[PDB]
Amino acid sequence: GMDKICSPLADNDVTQRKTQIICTIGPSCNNVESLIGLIDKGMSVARLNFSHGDHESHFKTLQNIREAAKARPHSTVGIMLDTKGPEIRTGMLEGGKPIELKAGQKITTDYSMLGNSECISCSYSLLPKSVQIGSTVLIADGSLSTQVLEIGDDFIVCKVLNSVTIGERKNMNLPGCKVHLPIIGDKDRHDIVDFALKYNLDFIALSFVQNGADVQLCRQIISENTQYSNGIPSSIKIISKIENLEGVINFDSICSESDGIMVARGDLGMEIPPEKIFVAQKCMISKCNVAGKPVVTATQMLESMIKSNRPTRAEMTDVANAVLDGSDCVMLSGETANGAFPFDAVNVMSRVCAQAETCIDYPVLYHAIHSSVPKPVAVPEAIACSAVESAHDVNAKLIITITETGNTARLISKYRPSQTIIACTAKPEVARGLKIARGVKTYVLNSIHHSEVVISNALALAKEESLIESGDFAIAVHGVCNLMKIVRCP
Amino acid sequence: CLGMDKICSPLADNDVTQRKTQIICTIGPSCNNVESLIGLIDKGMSVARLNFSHGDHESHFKTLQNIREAAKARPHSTVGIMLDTKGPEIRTGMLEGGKPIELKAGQTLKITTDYSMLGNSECISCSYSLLPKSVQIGSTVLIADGSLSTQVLEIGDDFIVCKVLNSVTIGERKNMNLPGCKVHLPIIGDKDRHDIVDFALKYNLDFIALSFVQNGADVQLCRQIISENTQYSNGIPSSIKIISKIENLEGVINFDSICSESDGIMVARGDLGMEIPPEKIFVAQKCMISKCNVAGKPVVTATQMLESMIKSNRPTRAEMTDVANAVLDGSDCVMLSGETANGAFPFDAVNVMSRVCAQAETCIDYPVLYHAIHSSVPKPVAVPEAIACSAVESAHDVNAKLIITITETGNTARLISKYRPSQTIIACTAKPEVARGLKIARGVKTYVLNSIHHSEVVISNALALAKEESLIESGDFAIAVHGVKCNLMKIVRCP
Amino acid sequence: GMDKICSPLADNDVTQRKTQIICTIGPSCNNVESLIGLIDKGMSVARLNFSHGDHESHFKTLQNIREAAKARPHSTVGIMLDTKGPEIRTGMLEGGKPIELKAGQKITTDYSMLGNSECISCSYSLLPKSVQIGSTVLIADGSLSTQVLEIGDDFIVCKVLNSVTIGERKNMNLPGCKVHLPIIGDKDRHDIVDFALKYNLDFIALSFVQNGADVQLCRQIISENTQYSNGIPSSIKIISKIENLEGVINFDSICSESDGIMVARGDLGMEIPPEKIFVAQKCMISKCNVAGKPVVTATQMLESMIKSNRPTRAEMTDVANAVLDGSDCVMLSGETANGAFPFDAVNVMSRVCAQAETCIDYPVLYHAIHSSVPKPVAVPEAIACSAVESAHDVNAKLIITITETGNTARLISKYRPSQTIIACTAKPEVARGLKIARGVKTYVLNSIHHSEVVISNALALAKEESLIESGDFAIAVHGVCNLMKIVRCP
Amino acid sequence: CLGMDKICSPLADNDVTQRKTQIICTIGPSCNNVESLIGLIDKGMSVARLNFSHGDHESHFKTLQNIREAAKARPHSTVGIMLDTKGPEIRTGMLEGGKPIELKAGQTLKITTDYSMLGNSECISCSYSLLPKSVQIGSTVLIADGSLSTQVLEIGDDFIVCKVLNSVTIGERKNMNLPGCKVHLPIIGDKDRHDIVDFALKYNLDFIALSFVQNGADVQLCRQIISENTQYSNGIPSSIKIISKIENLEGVINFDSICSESDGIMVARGDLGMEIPPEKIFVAQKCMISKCNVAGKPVVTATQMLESMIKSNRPTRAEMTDVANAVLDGSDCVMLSGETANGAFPFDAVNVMSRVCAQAETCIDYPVLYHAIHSSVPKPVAVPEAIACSAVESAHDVNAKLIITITETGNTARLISKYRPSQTIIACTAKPEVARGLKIARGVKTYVLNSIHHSEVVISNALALAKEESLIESGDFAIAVHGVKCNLMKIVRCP
Repeated sequence: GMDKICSPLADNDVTQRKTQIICTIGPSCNNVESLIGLIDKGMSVARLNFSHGDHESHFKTLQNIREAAKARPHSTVGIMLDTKGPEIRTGMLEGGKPIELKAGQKITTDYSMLGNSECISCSYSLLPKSVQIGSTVLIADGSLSTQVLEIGDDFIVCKVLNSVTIGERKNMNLPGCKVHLPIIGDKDRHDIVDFALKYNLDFIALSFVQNGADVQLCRQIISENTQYSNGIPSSIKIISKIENLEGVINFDSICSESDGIMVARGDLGMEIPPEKIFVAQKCMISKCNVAGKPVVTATQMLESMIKSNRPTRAEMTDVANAVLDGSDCVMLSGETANGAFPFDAVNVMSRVCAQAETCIDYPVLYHAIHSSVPKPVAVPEAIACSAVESAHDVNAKLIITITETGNTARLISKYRPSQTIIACTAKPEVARGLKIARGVKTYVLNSIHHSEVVISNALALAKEESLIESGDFAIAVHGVCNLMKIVRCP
Repeated sequence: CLGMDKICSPLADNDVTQRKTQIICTIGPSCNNVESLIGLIDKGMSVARLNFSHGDHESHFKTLQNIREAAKARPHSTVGIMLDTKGPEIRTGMLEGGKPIELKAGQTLKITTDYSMLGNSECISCSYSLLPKSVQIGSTVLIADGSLSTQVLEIGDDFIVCKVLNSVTIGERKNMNLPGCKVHLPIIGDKDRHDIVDFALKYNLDFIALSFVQNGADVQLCRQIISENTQYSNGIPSSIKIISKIENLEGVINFDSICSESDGIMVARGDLGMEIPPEKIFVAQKCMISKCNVAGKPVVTATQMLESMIKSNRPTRAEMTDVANAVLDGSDCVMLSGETANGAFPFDAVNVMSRVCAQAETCIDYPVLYHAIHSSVPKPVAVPEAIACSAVESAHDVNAKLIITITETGNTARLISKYRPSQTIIACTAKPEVARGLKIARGVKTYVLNSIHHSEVVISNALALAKEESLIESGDFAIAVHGVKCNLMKIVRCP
Repeated sequence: GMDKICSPLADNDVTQRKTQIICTIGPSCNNVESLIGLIDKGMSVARLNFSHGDHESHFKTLQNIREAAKARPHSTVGIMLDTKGPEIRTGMLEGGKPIELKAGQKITTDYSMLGNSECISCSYSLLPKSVQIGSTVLIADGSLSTQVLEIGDDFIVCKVLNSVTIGERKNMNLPGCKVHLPIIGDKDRHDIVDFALKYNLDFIALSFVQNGADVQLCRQIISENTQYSNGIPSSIKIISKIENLEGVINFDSICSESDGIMVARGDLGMEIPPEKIFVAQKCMISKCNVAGKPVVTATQMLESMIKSNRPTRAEMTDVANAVLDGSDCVMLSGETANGAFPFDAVNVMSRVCAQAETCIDYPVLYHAIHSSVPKPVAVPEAIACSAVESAHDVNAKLIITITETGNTARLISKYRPSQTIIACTAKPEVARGLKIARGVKTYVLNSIHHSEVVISNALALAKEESLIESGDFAIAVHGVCNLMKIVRCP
Repeated sequence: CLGMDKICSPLADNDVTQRKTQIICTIGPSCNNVESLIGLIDKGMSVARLNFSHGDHESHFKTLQNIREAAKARPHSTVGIMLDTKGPEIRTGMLEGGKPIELKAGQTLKITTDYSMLGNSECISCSYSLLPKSVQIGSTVLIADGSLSTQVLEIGDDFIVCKVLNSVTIGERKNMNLPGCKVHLPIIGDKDRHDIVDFALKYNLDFIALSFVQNGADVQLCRQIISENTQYSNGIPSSIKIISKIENLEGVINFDSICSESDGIMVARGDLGMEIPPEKIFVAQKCMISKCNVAGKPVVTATQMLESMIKSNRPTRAEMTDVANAVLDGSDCVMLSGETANGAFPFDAVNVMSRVCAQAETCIDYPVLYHAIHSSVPKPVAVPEAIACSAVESAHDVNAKLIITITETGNTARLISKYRPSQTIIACTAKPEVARGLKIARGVKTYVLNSIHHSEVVISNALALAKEESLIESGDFAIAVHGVKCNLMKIVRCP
């Protein structure tokens, strides 16, 4: 549309934004007043990166978030645990002096040795088994590049292709290679059980998932560790991060096992070439739309806003295109955590997402998704469809769903309605869990047993929050989930 | 056409070699010498862009000699040359000592049109004397690349009073933007006329990137100058293409008029981003590109496409998707500015842009893209356009590898390009300046022959070259398009 | 489909036939045993043509039909009154001798005169006012053809274009001309009120409708004559017959006023040229599908079966194409009434209709109709849509609707579901009224107040009639009509 | 394209003159003389059909002379000539005295293969000696145009026992049908071979309607005869088209094989209606027509199309829709049998069929019909087919009035016809027999020239004639299709 450029974005659209915003917490927004600012700017989920920090540091941040939650009772804030995961780092050298590198020049599994310019160490014990002859290795996030020449029993020789400067204990990438480190170590075990399960968080961002069995392994740890919840298994969500090629190869199995997916473009950018990232992003998002599971696009989405009040023109389109691709969530990393403009970063991402949503042709998007699902479908999914179609046919303002699990709210979100999906539930854990579901606003109630009562309250609260007026239609969906009804707002 | 193999199976060299999206590179200190210009060609540069908002005719003339010397060292390449005008602009005045001033949020700042007065914290001057009549109450006025945001409180006779929104420190002679307002300054002043006539027309460049086009009348003014000045072309008017730069809302509002009048369009995202909210850029880009596709006019997406690569050998993830999406939006050309002109990694920037473009093209569903365009074009069409899109459908229906067009002007090649065939378009022409002109046309490669009078000889010569260049194999089909003595379409077999 | 030729038509499809069959009653099938045969062959509505016969003759036929109804309680038979309507006939001659005609040779409004070879009479008093100079006139159903030469005050001269033989008091047609006779005369007044309203029939086939005002005139007579129903206005259906060009010109207004439409091809064939009939048929049917009102295709649909056991190959396709065009009803005239093979005529029409219905692509047909309706729609029509879509998405066997008026049953029929539409109602007048609705089977019950009870009975009766098995899904629709539910068959 | 004006606004004479659907007329007593044959041409007859299930070579030769004499009296018309073979058939035997027999429902009737035995109520004879091995237990056996329905109880060695279903009276030598069964009789016997070689090939007819084709092998047998007999064509094999008649379920089952092998298809609805349930005819028609459209082979819809018009000057309403729907189904030709051969109103029958066909064509959405066919054809296609459908799309895109094809065989004209253009196809050829061959091709008109060597002369001559025939006006566009020396498509303007 042409007038969509000239006519400004209305306050109604930005307030009723559907794409969820995951803000990473850091020194720039660690206190309570800053987190309230992020909620006002439009935060959906708070992300805690356990790659750095300790339990005591993150626990104080957890208390700040929850204090910010009570200050804004009308909003709902999810809390995510992002694990460090498996990691590959180089060894020590002098250890003081950093070794100089040159083109045309080794690596050993013996981690306890003083590495020189001729030879270095590696923490990954199965380095030679993974890398074959010819395969490349990237020390210090792509600043140093080498190729595998020989494959020894306890070592692997390689020839450099650039004059690097660093370094001591820098990271490593094995592009196009399987990493046989355990998905969850003792550090991660301690993070998932004694923090995520202990303090009852909503999401686990599982780093470096390479297959379906890695998700099952995390799923097993949750069931086994029911000692912070009195034997009751947690409903915590498993968001698998696809950080390398192996995850991309086994994406279908990973997607089936996991609750959600994060397209971790940062590490993917180090593993696959830059030309492939947009393809990887669009394809994985599309499959998550078909599967009916929330997807997250993350990393370098507005990174220039770390140093400035306004983003670059490439970042402007990147957010918009992520939403147009069908991304349920968009994440900020250093923009919120380490940046000097966290409120602007969230503000700009909120407004661009909202604009992108007004440029979606929902009628066409519905049938694009509807045709992608094989028939016959289960009853709840048939009801979910009809709710979206009926909402359009009568021009309803809201789709109200009664749900104890939140699953019905996700089913309706799958078919991408233009209306806001109002989820009615009994426990706050489901409401926080639906902060990665696109276009869902949750009302927590004392009970959801009597339908007519719940529907009347939901409509009343929606009317107070200015999401519907008298006479307007609303699609109600609940059990006799096998029932759909069209109701008028009093 | 997006799937699993598109990620795991690496990008072929035949895909990057046969890239359709054209790459415009801004020339500057980082790539001003002959060695570098040859480097840019090998990495995929289609057009060299000379920015005349800086430098003088002497410095630019040396750069021109270097570009053309680089072209002689790569005779199998064709490089077009673009003149980018300075255009009209608004600057702040001078300051007491200067000696910058410190402004604060909530402050009431005055902006005077008296350009000779020494400015201070309370009051500064502006070079644009029609500032009060261009601005309304509540209008936003940006100063110094958006650093200082101010809002209009009262309008005077020769001054304006604004409310400073943010605390910043401004110096002397800093640029100014008026979001949502028309600027009443000549698009072509005396310096611009000198650059157009005594450089672009004189030394025979191929494109004029016309800055700050606000309406179709602006394009006609440039059109009038080209027709009135034939001093350097022995009487015959130049065929230089006019690429209009849409930089503000006025250009966006009058886009259809501008597009009709112009030979091409540049979505100048940089200045648009200052003149319009950041939420509107992606919309403004996608819409203007779509309209250009429907009009058959080449569009250029510009500015901050790989901005981080100015001081890094690897692009941002947002930049990695920005380039790809511009191609998928239907953009004919993509541009580099600081990345090539004054960055540390110009050859990487052109490489990354080239490989990302090529990968984006392999994800296009061409049959769907063809019918989308064909349906959007009003019927009935003229004869050449009907032949052009028949060449595209025929090419698909026989699985031809090349579409060959004999063309005196290049217009047929542009018509074929409009309907976005998967196969490479071979334009056969007699004039080198026509080949240079087609360097902003997506998916066109051009052979310059000594004559194009005999159709059979041109096609055989074209097929022989194309076969030698690995663009076709023996027994493959090619579509040939020309005139009886353009209205004819052949299907020919490669010998 | 190719195997659709080799594989025979199953008994399930013919039993669950959706297109309704209107049989005209006559000497060949006037008795009770014959009417039972017609019901067994698949009659939906019995048609009584009041162009001939008297009240005493038709009343005995009415008693025979209703006795045939009681003999087959599980089936439902509608009863239609087809009026004589306005008519144009020539005058007397000798009156004995019939006058010979020749090419190159008048007509007078003075009906009381002995017509010769030079001049004839006409019952239509406004003959000269209707026909202008040049317009053609057709005496004796197209056997004699003339053109209007002069237009006198009480007469109109015309020149013949064929050597005719007849005749005394033969019929007349004014192709492309408005006939200003009253839609309902004293004969028709007596038929509608003292037979249709008296004995409480289900349908009125209104002959020779030329505009919307003609239907209103009949609609006024029903409201005025409430003296055979104790002051309660009848719910009798008005089926307008488009028998000439004027009806075709004002079709939209006629269609809005009337309940249904009959494409009376017989008289249309005399008024418009043969090339136009298929266009007239397809266009009018299509508009009736969009309007959501039942349409009937009638006349010469299997006329060769009057003299033989099997039809001609042109008649074979005609029935099939009428169903594929979207006709709710198909009618037999002389095939049932005067033919020597009424049971075969009905049998062949039943099987061909059933085959045509199996060759319909319902998914595509739904969206063809769905897109034709403007949005936003009323709540009941939104529920009607979702019922049809949901039935397809879960592969339900039946669509059960609770309706007191029958209107909801017609709304679901509008969107052409592959499933049989089971209408649940309290009065038999609605069930008989739905015998012109495509694909509807009505269950009459004692009450329809408690939904759960009605749905259980409907499912139980459907299971007994072998229309659904245990575990199969069924779409239920009723009030809180604003509700849709998917239920399993016990 | 169906609406209000399509009913009220009458059928134009330009629509009936430029009718695309071809009309086949069976010749007989009602139209055997020269006067009548000229009448059929004026009313719209495209092909004259000679039915060789009756008459002898002498009587048919007189009819042929009359057809060709009628063609000389209408030189601006082109009339193709069709030979319809008798084919294999099954008859009952003789009866005691004969002296018909009276059969009753429930009776057990015996059918013997001993053809010399005198038949009675209990037992009759059959000319088809493989009757027992063709029929199975429960198979239906019809006798005397379906009058006697019987069902097989027991199968013997030289006999069959059937249960009579209905009470009827059968005479001597009445026809027999075996629904769902293959008949193992030669499709071409000695009489058929005599009619094909010593009449069809001898007197140079254009079409062989091959009766009772059950598989592709049957078509090849006829194909073998044409190649083996060149006595009357000086060594060169005849170009007579083979139109296979699908009359039973076996032909329906093996349709794809038959269609591939044949030059055209006739949906012989008459015998199909006896061999298959009446519910299946419309399906069998629509499906076979669709497959023929996709294959590019002309299909003919036949029998009882206007049956009532045998003894009436006006058709039935079912007949009025039957013709229209056959055209809308995509049928190239429609046929008349008794209506023309031995009816009272042959000239009315051809008139009504012509006007109804033309009206049906005006309701076709040609763009939709084009894309439906184009999508159903597997890609990649050969060069001539790609050019052909480019001619159709080009014609639409410039709003051309005619598509002109220079063709030595007529194959290009048939390829263009396949994609169903709204504009008339002008086939330009040197051989009158090619023009006659195209008389079963929908929407093709053909000019016979003395030479087609010079492309420019042929097109100019074509345009001049077409302009004179009111098929195009000055300045209108026409698509010209031919070969360089078929692979070329021109867009030309009418002078």
